[PDB]
Formats: sequence, structure tokens, C-alpha cells
Amino acid sequence: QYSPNTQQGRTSIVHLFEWRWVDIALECERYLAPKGFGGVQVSPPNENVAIYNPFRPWWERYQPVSYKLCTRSGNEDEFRNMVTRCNNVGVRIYVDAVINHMCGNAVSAGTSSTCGSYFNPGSRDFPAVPYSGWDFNDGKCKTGSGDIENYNDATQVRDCRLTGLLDLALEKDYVRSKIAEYMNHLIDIGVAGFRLDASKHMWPGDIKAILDKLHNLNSNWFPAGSKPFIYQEVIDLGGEPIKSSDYFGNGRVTEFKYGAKLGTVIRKWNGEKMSYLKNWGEGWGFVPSDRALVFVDNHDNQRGHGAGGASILTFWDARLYKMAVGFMLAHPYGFTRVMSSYRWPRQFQNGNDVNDWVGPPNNNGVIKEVTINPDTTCGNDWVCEHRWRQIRNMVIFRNVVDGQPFTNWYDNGSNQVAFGRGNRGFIVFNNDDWSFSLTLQTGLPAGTYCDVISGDKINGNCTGIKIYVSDDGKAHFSISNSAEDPFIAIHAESKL
Ligand SMILES: CO[C@H]1[C@H](O)[C@@H](O)[C@@H](O[C@H]2[C@H](O)[C@@H](O)[C@@H](O[C@H]3[C@H](O)[C@@H](O)/C(=N/O)N[C@@H]3CO)O[C@@H]2CO)O[C@@H]1CO
Ligand SMILES: *[C@@H]1O[C@H](CO)[C@@H](O)[C@H](O)[C@H]1NC(C)=O
Ligand SMILES: [Ca+2]
Ligand SMILES: [Cl-]
Repeated sequence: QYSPNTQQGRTSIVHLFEWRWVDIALECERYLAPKGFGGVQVSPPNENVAIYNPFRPWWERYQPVSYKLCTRSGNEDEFRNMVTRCNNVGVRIYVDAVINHMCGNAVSAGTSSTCGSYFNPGSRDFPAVPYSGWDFNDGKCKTGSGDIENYNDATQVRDCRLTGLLDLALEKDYVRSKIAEYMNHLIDIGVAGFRLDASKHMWPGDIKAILDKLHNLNSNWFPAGSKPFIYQEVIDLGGEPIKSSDYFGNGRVTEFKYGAKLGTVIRKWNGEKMSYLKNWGEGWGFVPSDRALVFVDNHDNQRGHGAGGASILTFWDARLYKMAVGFMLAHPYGFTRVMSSYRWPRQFQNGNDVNDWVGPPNNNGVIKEVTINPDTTCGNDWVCEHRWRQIRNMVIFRNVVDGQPFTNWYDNGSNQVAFGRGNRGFIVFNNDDWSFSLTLQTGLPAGTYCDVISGDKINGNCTGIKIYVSDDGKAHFSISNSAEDPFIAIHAESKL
């Protein structure tokens, strides 16, 4: 479960949210491979309901119709082409597996699906799988509505419909088998692992039973006996009976407390300050590092659709976002996932975004290609956070310091902190409303290092800030609170 199966040295995966297969494949070859990214989490590759009201919202992909690899991102041939091209370049693919449910019970019957498959939610008929009434929890769920109504009852959270979504009877070997058939088809294609959507809504034992039916990774790309990477999405902010710890026997779990807390800290809410990050990790009530999948924001909470609150930092908060991501990437806790999104017309009304449903950039419903600008940014409204110099260099920073311990922590008792990773890297943050100018112990060998936040090491020179480490590991750092990026990061590979 617990190993990403990334190519030794690569320590992060990027969520290319709503990206088409052809675009990801190209991205693997032209960027992800050279820039050292470990892998890519793709949007659900299985056929979903085509929702026209509202117009093709991103969430329509979380409403399965069948397991055919046929979506707005592409067909099976295009999917396999992507997985092959990415794998050949040492970049892995992780599937967002929507296996807890099919579509909303209120969806009209017909062929309004991404591959034209017929389906009848009212009669529990999904002939493309095939699933029937006997494959759903309608008779198992004990709530008066048939939907999840109270999260204090761990049973209904698993047996009832999540927001009306037809709940599959995962206890049945047949259902478990159909899911494994889908997942094994993906594995044999070359996928390295999966994001198990809505795992909180599935019994740990049912997930286990499904996992027991999965093959090992494709032996053409991975060593024999490689088990697929499994990260279960379990939204657990505490306060509820269901604990993500119940799922440790299956693989890793998403640690949503990570981004929720990091956001409150960086935004300085409730008296929170960066100096408190000294004991970041399990010390904050987080799951064990080796069982955590961390991220600042995800596809849900970046638009207020999951959990984390208004504290979640997103690309909209570029400056603070870059700092949060940088902290995350520098800190040894958990396996890191970088978000990559698309811009949408956020329109807040009475405290909520009325356009939180808006799907990816499109022309009449057809997702737009990802275009690359000369400055390496993306066009067509794709944000491409993973391409931002500050984020991309921190992804590399993580690879360079991999395995090194958390050391040489410094803090001013307020919001100016710093720490290193063994003798391979050092990072400094200034989130106070005043300047930071001080000599700190870096733990790095003497020399001149390029700050990878403000610049890059190119042709034996630094394009941005330069840091001079003395013979007794010390270096002077100066960061104004008005600096473009109020943080500096240096490592073994940015040394001149
Ligand atoms: C009547 O309820 C409707 C809702 O109003 C409508 O917004 C939508 O619900 C949307 C919901 O708002 C979205 O955040 C998203 O919700 C999914 C999240 O993206 C995903 O990360 C998740 N993790 O547990 N669980 C959800 C199911 O996979 O996908 C569902 C299904 O598309 O479909 C429901 C059923 O038709
Ligand atoms: C670094 O840049 C300077 C000019 O600013 C140049 O003299 C020097 O040769 C460059 N170093 C390398 C290794 O190219
Ligand atoms: Ca369920
Ligand atoms: Cl997630």
C-alpha cells in the first residue's frame, strides 16, 4: 500500500485535474520527466454521467456509469498511450478510482453519458458494467431518506448514499469482483496505484477484500512483486467516530488535517503562527508519516467542496500558497501531492462561490488543450501551479533532500522560521509583517548556493538570490516582508 512506486529519487505526484490524456502524455515527456516529478494523479478515467444542468461541471466525473475507459479526457487508446509514454519516461500514473458508488439516484435514465452507455438510476440498472438492483445498498441502509444524514453513525456513512449517490454493495463478491476487474485492467495497462475516492464511505474490510484481488504492477515497467500504491481518501478532521487509522491495513490515507492546519497557520488565524510548526506532523495529531498522503489543497476544498474550511490556501492566494507548498515540500512528513488546477470565474455571494461547479476550460463542452507559453506557464486558463518556478524547484528540493532528517530548526517566536534537511538542504520563511535579517546555521557545506525560489542555477550561475555558507555552516539570510516570495530555499544541487 504504502510505497508510491515512483522512480527512485522522485518524491511527489501532481494532480493534473481534468487534464486530457494526450496533454498528460506530452507533459510527462516535456516537463514532468526532466523536472523530476514522481507521477500524476489523473481524473476518473471511467465513463461518467454527462451533466448539462449545470453545464458539464467538474463533479460529473464522480458519478460513474460504467468502467469503460471513455471520458472527456480521452478513450482507452488515448489512456493507454498516456500511461505507456509516461512510464517510458519514468513518470507514474495514479488513477482516481470512484468505486464507492455509481451516479446520483435522481439522475434521469438514458444515454447522457461520456461513452453513450445506457443507464437507469431509478431502476438501479447499469448494463454496461453490469450492475442491477441487487448490487446496491438500498436494502442495507437504515436511514429514512436512504442518504447519509448523520456522520455520528459510522454505519450509515458506509451503507447509505453519499449526497444521493447510488451506494454499491461492496460486501458482495460480485461487486468487489467487478471493481477489481476494472482496477486490474488499469494495472495491466501500467498504472502504479490509485486514489480510492470516498474511502470513508467504504468499510475498511470491503476495501481490503477488493485489494486482495488486485494484480501486481505491470512487469514490463516495474520489478516483480510490486504492489500498487494505495492512498485512500478519508476526510477525517476529528470530531467524528470514523478514524482514518481504521484504514491503515489497506494503504495510505489522505491527511486533510494537514492542509486545513497549514492554512490556518500561514493565514495566521486564531493566533496561530509559523513558530508553532516546529513539531509539525504527528505532533499535530496527524496520522503516521508513512501512512500519509499530504497536500495544501485538493480538487474539492480549493473550491469549498470537501473539508478544510476557508483556511485552505489555493492558487488564488498565490503568494501565501507558494509558501505553504514550499513548507510542505521541504518538510519530511508524508508523501507529497502537488495540485495543478484550472481557472474558473469565482463569484462569491453571501460567502460562497456560486460558480464552484464550473468544469475545466472548454469549447462547447470539449476540454481545451493545455498550451505552453514561452515563459513556461500555461495558456487556455490552466493554472499549472506545478510549473511555477517556486513550486517546481521545491519539488526538486524534496528529491535532493530525500531521506535527510529534519534539523537546525530556527524561529523568532513569531512567524519567521527556518530548518534544514540533514546536510542537503535549508529553507527560510518570513511570514511576519517585518523584515528578517539574520545569520543561521544551515548544516550545509561551505560554498555559494542559488536560492531556488527567486531564481535558478543555470550555466554555473544563479539567476536570483545567492546565499554564502561559511566554513562553520552559517549563512546570512535577508527576507523583507514585502518580498515577492517571503522565503528562500537552497540545496546540494543549487550549489555553485
Ligand atoms: C442531489 O445531490 C447532487 C449534488 O447536489 C451535486 O453537486 C453532485 O454531487 C457532487 C459533489 O458536490 C462534488 O463535490 C463531488 O463529490 C465527490 C468529491 O469530489 C470526492 O473527492 C469525494 N470524496 O469523498 N466524494 C464525492 C463523490 O465522489 O461529486 C459529486 C457527484 O457529482 O451530485 C449529487 C447526486 O446527484
Ligand atoms: C556566469 O556568469 C558570468 C557573467 O555574469 C560569466 O562571466 C561566467 O562565465 C558565467 N559562468 C559560467 C560557468 O558560465
Ligand atoms: Ca458506501
Ligand atoms: Cl483527495
